[PDB]
Amino acid sequence: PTFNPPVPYFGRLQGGLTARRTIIIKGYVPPTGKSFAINFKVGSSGDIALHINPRMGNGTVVRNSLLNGSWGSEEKKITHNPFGPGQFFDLSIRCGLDRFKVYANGQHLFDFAHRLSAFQRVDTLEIQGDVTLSYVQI
Ligand SMILES: C[C@@H]1O[C@@H](O[C@H]2[C@H](O[C@H]3[C@H](O)[C@@H](O)[C@H](O)O[C@@H]3CO)O[C@H](CO)[C@H](O)[C@@H]2O)[C@@H](O)[C@H](O)[C@@H]1O
Repeated sequence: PTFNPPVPYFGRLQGGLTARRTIIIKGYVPPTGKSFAINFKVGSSGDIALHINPRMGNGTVVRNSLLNGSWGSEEKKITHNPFGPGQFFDLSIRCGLDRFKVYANGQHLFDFAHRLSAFQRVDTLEIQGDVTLSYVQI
């Protein structure tokens, strides 16, 4: 569903991830959550073009790709962490030609350069772990 979709969320991307296709994810970080993952995948149990993994313990926002069975180099730098315990957030993920552009609460969060060059093969949004979703638009 689009409203209050329960976790784990699996949503098919109609014609694959178009360049300029934006995904909106509104949710809530439970006060006793450890971590949640937003995964843009090549199907079920295939490559993850972008893995976004807020971790409540260290307050990190890890980005990586799982490609050909293996994790790449993590990217961690941010200017703000909107995923604090008990906080609501509004995410905007826009698939660019050369990078994802992610905003949280209207504010730039990070860019993630494409490691999977052919992003259009991304056909599955996956959201997992310790998160409550109010709204997901794909
Ligand atoms: C030990 C391992 O940790 C998790 O899995 C994820 C992985 O953890 C990294 C960790 O962030 C890093 O400090 C260390 O050097 O390597 C670990 C293994 O790759 O990070 C990726 C993204 O890079 C994903 O978040 C993985 O889920 C964890 O849940 C495993 O069960 C395991 O305990």
